[PDB]
Amino acid sequence: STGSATTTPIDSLDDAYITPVQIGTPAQTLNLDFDTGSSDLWVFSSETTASEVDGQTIYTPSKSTTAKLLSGATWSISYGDGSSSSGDVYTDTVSVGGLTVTGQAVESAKKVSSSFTEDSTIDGLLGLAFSTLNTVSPTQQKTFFDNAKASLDSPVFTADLGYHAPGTYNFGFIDTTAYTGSITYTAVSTKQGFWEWTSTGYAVGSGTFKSTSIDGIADTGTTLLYLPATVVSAYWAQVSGAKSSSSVGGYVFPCSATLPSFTFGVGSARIVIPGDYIDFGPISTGSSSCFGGIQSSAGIGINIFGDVALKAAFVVFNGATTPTLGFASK
Ligand SMILES: COc1ccc([C@H](N)c2nccn2C)cc1
Repeated sequence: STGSATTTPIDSLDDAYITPVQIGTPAQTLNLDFDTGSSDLWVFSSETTASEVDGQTIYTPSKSTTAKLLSGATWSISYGDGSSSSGDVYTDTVSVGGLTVTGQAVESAKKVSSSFTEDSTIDGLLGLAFSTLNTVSPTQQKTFFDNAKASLDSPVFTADLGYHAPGTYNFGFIDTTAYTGSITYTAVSTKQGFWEWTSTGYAVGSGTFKSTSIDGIADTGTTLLYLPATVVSAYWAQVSGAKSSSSVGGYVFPCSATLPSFTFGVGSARIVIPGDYIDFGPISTGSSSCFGGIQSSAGIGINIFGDVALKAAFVVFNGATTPTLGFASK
């Protein structure tokens, strides 16, 4: 089998992407944030504290003839940005772009933190990291991809995120019309539960490529590109007036600037992030200070190839017995 679903930016900055997902019988369609950096499929629901729901579409398990309480199971997750959610668990039928999984753990939120409440466009998350990170207790649950994998034509999914435009998540096949050139594959470590890989270096604008190993994760659920402070300083030094602001929480730059591109290495191949992808707009409405899309990972503890990087590529998440990651230009 295969599935194919369009993913759409939630706002004009590409702060995140939502993909429609059918849950239950009859189907309840929720718009979920597909997140290769976590491993829980959780939704706003009829159980979510009413004051914490503000415009989201909710899953109502009592209206699904295929929903079953997973008795005794609870979940609780805290994300790198400080947001969090928790609740109980149902199993139900879940379909993405025509690909159906029966018995999928659907984690129903009883509580969500303020950042989730305040984002009316995201009805929940669909985790696509390794199932060893799933938070359900006392019986850990499998991701949608892990449950689908044996049925898929090929044990893979692909992320093709758009810049200011819709893109695509495919399951079970590589669309050879969706990228240019060849796909370069690179090794993955699953030891931390992430799609963790090592970039071979970087360049800033038209500058010379610096060969250096950068270990990080491919994370569709993180907006920005977080890299070591040395790399990030070298980037922003090429932008007149750019500076790290402790009050704002990162690098800012004059909104009047034209940003240079940023290139990262995948083996001997190179992915170029255009400068415009690195502009996240005014720090507050009407400000002439703009927020940078490349930020330091110092204090996170891991480098993160988030949407800024991944949307410059066609990315293959290869879940074969030995997982790997592929990147192509597009
Ligand atoms: C301080 O300046 C900022 C802060 C945030 C954004 C943007 N709306 C966003 N939401 C989630 C992630 N990002 C980048 C843009 C400028």
